[PDB]
Amino acid sequence: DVIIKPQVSGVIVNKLFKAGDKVKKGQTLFIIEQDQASKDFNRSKALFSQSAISQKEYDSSLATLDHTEIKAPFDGTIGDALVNIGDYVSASTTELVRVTNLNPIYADGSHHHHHH
Repeated sequence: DVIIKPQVSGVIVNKLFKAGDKVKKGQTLFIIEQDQASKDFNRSKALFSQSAISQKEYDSSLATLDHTEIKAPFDGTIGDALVNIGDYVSASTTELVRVTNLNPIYADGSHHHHHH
């Protein structure tokens, strides 16, 4: 149904999900590193600024070593992964895997307006 995609560009770092298994209503699927967008911004915290609390130094508490996580939309099954750790991925350009719901009742069956 879906062809899932990352909220940023960079490169894959981890594979939380499994090719051919199931997914919860938004289980975490991938991790990315922001490659060279962060190249000017990484160095201060990588040396030392990570230890502080000031809003421009403290960024290791907000994004670690320049990572972003990716998650499913809804409950279902999930296809063969299209990517691995080191595949260069981009926000609509590379496509990570497909997500495919088991039945449609798990989002709008009768009362699911307080479940979805």
